[PDB]
Amino acid sequence: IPVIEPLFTKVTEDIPGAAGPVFDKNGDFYIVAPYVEVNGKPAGEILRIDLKTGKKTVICKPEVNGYGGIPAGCQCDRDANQLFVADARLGLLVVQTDGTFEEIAKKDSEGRRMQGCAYCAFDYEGNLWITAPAGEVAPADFTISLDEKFGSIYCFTTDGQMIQVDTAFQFPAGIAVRHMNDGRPYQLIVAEQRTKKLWSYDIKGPAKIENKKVWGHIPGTHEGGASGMDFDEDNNLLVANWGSSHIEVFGPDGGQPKMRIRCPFEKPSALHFKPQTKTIFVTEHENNAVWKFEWQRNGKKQYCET
Ligand SMILES: O=C1Nc2ccccc2[C@@]23OCC[C@@H]2C[C@@H]13
Repeated sequence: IPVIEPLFTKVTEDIPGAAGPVFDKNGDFYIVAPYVEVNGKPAGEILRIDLKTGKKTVICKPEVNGYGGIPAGCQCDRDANQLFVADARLGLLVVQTDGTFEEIAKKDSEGRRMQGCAYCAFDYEGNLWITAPAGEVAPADFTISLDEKFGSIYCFTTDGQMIQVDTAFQFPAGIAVRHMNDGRPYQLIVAEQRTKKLWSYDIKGPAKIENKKVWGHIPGTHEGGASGMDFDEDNNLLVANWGSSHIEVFGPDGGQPKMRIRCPFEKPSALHFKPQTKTIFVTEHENNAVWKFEWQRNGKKQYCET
């Protein structure tokens, strides 16, 4: 498998659990710090990053009824400049740039308590596909599906339904939507981190997925596996391989990586393209920092750019 070794440039540092890189509609850059603690308990943060200096501004320190959040992954909305944030303690948040936030759902459409969420991805129809590797949200005790298969997959639809669409995953992590060239949502890809598998489904409509199959396999002997992922404009899937020091590059049909991207750090946790550029911003847990590098082509347009 060919490997490339592009130059990485440091963006910012000192971010506990750095993850959830995202750009809003104005081009501002944000990340999450899931692992910040105060008085011995979770107190994670959502931060805006000055791209010139790497200066960090805390946007939001989400807490609900005295239970602090573990914000873990982000996407930007289209019709309003607001961030959808997957939170491993609080479920799904909508965070405004002014710092105000709302917990969007605490129960699914079957009436059961939400599971804590980690990554999410909008399709072009505005439905948000979400991985939930944690156990029940606060006030339940915090657990994650690293060793047991209780992680779940949700779709939060444009009608405001939070629908559990699959379950029994061993730490579901990155998630991405592949669209037809004409814009129709076609496939959902889900990383099952602790089985080294990427799963695909056919998207038949809002919260409707069928044809579940193993789509690709993640290399590596390390502890970990696929974390965050996103498509480039050719529908190659770039997949951070936590613990392997690489981002894997899959062609549209999956299988084994057709190329690897060597990183100067062990634990890439998430990645996100800067809009209308070939620049990928990468969070990582070796140094708890953010970097950028130049890919071969632009990213796939995100929902917020449509
Ligand atoms: O892929 C991963 N994504 C994220 C994202 C946010 C916070 C922590 C993590 C992880 O850190 C070790 C346990 C968990 C698996 C890694």
